[PDB]
Amino acid sequence: PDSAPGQAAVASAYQRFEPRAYLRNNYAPPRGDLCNPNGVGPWKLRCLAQTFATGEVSGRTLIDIGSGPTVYQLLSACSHFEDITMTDFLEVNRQELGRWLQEEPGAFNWSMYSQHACLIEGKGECWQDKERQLRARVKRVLPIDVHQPQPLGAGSPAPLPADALVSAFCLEAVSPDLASFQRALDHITTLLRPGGHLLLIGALEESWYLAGEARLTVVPVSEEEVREALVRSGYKVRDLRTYIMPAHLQTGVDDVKGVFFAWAQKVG
Amino acid sequence: ASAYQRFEPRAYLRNNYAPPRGDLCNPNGVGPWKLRCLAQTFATGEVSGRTLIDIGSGPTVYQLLSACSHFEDITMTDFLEVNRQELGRWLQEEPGAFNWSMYSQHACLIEGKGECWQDKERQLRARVKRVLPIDVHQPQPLGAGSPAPLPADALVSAFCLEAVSPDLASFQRALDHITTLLRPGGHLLLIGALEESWYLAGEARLTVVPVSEEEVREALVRSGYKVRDLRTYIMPAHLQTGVDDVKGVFFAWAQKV
Ligand SMILES: Nc1ncnc2c1ncn2[C@@H]1O[C@H](CSCC[C@H](N)C(=O)O)[C@@H](O)[C@H]1O
Ligand SMILES: Nc1ncnc2c1ncn2[C@@H]1O[C@H](CSCC[C@H](N)C(=O)O)[C@@H](O)[C@H]1O
Ligand SMILES: Nc1nc2ccc(Cl)cc2[nH]1
Ligand SMILES: Nc1nc2ccc(Cl)cc2[nH]1
Repeated sequence: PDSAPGQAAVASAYQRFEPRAYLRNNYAPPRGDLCNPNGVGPWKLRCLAQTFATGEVSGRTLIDIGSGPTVYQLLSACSHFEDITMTDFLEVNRQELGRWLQEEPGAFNWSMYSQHACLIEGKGECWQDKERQLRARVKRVLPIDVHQPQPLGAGSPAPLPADALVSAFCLEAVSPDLASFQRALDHITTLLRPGGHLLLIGALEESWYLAGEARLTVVPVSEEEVREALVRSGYKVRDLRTYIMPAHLQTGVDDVKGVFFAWAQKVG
Repeated sequence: ASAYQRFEPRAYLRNNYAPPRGDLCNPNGVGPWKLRCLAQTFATGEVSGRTLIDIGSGPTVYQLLSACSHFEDITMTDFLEVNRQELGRWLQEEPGAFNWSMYSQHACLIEGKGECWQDKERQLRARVKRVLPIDVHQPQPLGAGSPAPLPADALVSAFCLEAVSPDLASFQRALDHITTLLRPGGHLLLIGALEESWYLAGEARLTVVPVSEEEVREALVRSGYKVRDLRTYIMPAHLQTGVDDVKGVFFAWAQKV
């Protein structure tokens, strides 16, 4: 059928996306409490740490798809890639990342996340060093639209194809229905070299979340649907794990039932 | 001794626990070395019990970060009221407290139990039951009827004895005195400056007995300890800052026998 209408709806909804509210909702306590090892925060970081610790995900360039105003998803990644590209649809998010990159006081504080990352990586690294290296290795912050066949546009900056892709809470959050999800996945897959790796994190069975005034509509997806999409796009699924959201972390910022983590390798 | 009446806690913290000495990112610094010594010692599991006393805490708490998960009742002590107040400010999370969070973070890093630094500080604050005056020059350093559970299962002391003793003999006695607070078979973790003769604390200029590792070893033996461990950190040029003339730092793990 037609993809344009659904996309138009999504673009419109995101015009009201408030980064600060989003940050507060998902990365300040209770959800941003990294002290309880059973929490979603530590689980996400652990998934990323453990994956990179295999040494099997490495290369020169990495692209983060739909970064929004967050960097946690790159904390463990940055020691394995010399060149990192962050991306987002919204200017306001790219500016938010801009604040952090200039190490401004007005910037969101990720130090709890950096420290926890250092803690679990177990190399005795101090968090200031981890942050310094991430800031060094982020070579650009670019506009992206995953609904386009060329999500970064034509003749874009990013070194293509990338050795690896990271994406957290983007695809299912910007896709009206499963078919759109699949196409978005196909689009970003063109950015990844054959044999390259994708680390995908996302919400399970979620239909809405809040970003301030904006209450955005999300395609609820299951683990099996995520698996099948990955196979459909030419990936071998190396890892796919599920975190079930504890009642006490279900706070009304959304209706998320769980979180998935996928480590997939593009077939080459 | 009267020199200690001029001792400024803020200037002491600044001189010794703020950059460069207080930058914990470089693992070859004195800070990480000290924390590692304490962490490794407690990780053996051989230093345990219910009560522990920190001798001459001053306004610092780093020396207890790794200890606190092994002792449910902790007594901190200093000779100066201003230091006990400074401790109070951190223990009670009052305004103007010193920021020890980097040290807590690094202890969690080193201990490698995946513990968040806030839980660590929470536990330390919880287990420190009392902050008492003390004078290691007195045969009973805590006095007659102290609220501290005696005898303790374990002792910690860092940069106190050598810093309050005019000479080697005073050092030995101070050590004898504090040893009377320790239950036989108990443990002492002693940290100190090597070959230091002075250090500054704001307007205060303190005199230190310069001691060597062998002199430290011999004193412990004379006080009736079996030295389980004695290590030395040689002070790098870049940490020689004009606040003192320390040449190295020693760490001793001794068991009263
Ligand atoms: N068409 C599109 N293509 C790519 N990203 C889009 C998009 N439309 C919206 N987005 C971005 O989708 C993001 C989802 S929020 C996820 C933020 C972050 N990656 C996390 O891990 O918390 C928003 O930042 C939003 O700006
Ligand atoms: N007679 C005495 N008995 C016990 N402590 C004394 C003392 N005279 C001075 N002190 C204390 O000795 C401390 C030395 S500074 C050491 C502080 C801390 N333990 C550290 O690891 O940094 C000072 O706080 C000082 O008040
Ligand atoms: N959209 C979205 N971002 C999120 C970040 C964390 C969690 Cl638990 C759920 C989320 N859902
Ligand atoms: N009292 C005292 N604390 C110190 C911490 C570090 C060094 Cl190098 C010397 C010290 N001397």
